Amino acid sequence: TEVVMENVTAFWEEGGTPVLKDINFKIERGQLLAVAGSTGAGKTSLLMMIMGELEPSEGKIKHSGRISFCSQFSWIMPGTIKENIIFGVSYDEYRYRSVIKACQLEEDISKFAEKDNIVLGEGGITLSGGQRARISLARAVYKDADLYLLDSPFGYLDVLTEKEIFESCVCKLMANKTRILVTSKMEHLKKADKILILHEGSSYFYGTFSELQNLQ
Ligand SMILES: Nc1ncnc2c1ncn2[C@@H]1O[C@H](COP(=O)(O)OP(=O)(O)OP(=O)(O)O)[C@@H](O)[C@H]1O
Ligand SMILES: [Mg+2]
Repeated sequence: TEVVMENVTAFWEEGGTPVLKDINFKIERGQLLAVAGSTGAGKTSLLMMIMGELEPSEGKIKHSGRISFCSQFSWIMPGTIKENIIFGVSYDEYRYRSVIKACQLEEDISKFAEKDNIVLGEGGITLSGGQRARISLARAVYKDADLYLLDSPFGYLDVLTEKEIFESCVCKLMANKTRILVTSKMEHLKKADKILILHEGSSYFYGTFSELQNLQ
């Protein structure tokens, strides 16, 4: 699917300050939009609008079909690591294994005696912050959808691991998928088809990394 926002303004609380102000962008089918900005700038709120949780007061929004959402807060439910990634979707060995590999979870899983059947969220193993984040990412990426909304999914990862998973998962495995990635890392912005930088709800910059470079 493509995604369009045109002159979008929105409020979480009627009669308050707007959380998003005159936002404009367009993603073609299969492109990657990177959304940057400081804390509170409105990045997650932008994703909430696409998911229908926040309604616009002005402007137009276009997008169509199933959404897969990866929250910036990683989470696990009681069940195996395989169950947490599949999370109710039909199982396919090749699809599952390719997601695991792209999220670098094969190394972790290979070290468990129960492999993919290690049980999480029941007081047995307590996973690291980075393991929980990669599992949450793998869960969102395994789901088949027309639009993937990945809200700062690389929590607790070191910068090289983050870079490698951005490349293996977001850029290679998901190459033909329409993606919105909330991220502030320079290499991610460099590889994105478009970049949207938010500041206090407003569009600080919108365009390509090359266009931002030319302003220097
Ligand atoms: N469900 C919500 N209901 C009411 N207000 C919200 C809600 N979600 C976010 N807000 C408020 O919207 C404003 C923008 O917050 P938002 O979560 O979109 O920023 P963010 O860019 O995602 O920040 P961060 O980088 O820390 O995740 C904040 O003032 C926040 O308190
Ligand atoms: Mg957020």
